[PDB]
Amino acid sequence: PLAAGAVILRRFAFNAAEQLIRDINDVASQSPFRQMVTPGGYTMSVAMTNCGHLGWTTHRQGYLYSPIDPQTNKPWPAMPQSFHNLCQRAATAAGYPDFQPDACLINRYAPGAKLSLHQDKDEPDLRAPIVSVSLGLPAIFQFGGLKRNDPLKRLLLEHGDVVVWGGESRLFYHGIQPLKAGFHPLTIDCRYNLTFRQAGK
Ligand SMILES: O=C(O)c1cc(O)c2c(c1)C(=O)c1cccc(O)c1C2=O
Ligand SMILES: [Mn+2]
Repeated sequence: PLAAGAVILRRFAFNAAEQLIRDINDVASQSPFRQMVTPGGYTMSVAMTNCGHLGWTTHRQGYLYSPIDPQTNKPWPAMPQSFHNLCQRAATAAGYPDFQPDACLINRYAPGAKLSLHQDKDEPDLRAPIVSVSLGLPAIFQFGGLKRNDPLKRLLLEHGDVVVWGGESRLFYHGIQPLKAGFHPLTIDCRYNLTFRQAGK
């Protein structure tokens, strides 16, 4: 395997993509995309929003999952059907039939935007996989191992690609390299990524 515990499903979301993007726009109409500030004080180049019961966000100089969007003071929008159903099909195919995400982080990349190498290890149950769905322009995804200094590997993620990151891979350090400019007929000039998480207890 390229990554222990990971299941790559290329073009799995290709047919669903137009609906998924419509639903991204619907979510963003309620909880807008925003570029969050890191604890180090830097404005992220990736713009974000969330849907589901919980949303990943900065709050009081840390990160956490919150039921309320701090920008609107309202709940994050409910998980769209298209999101829920796509995630469940992917997770089930990959051997995680009980995966029940309560958070979906929606990342938007303009040309040049990047995501610095990091782990997601603050979720209560690290046995639950993350399901990652790529839409629009292609991006180079980098991933290493459980330690920051483990060797990095790189994989192009293209429109409609889904990866279910389970087992050990769930805790790999990962990031996205600066997005190359281009054109995609459904997203125009950007990439979106959905990451479904079980963030609740
Ligand atoms: O493409 C993106 O914007 C994007 C951003 C993320 O933060 C993650 C991913 C993609 C993953 O695919 C992923 C893989 C394995 C474990 C994880 O925690 C993550 C994520 O957190
Ligand atoms: Mn992450």
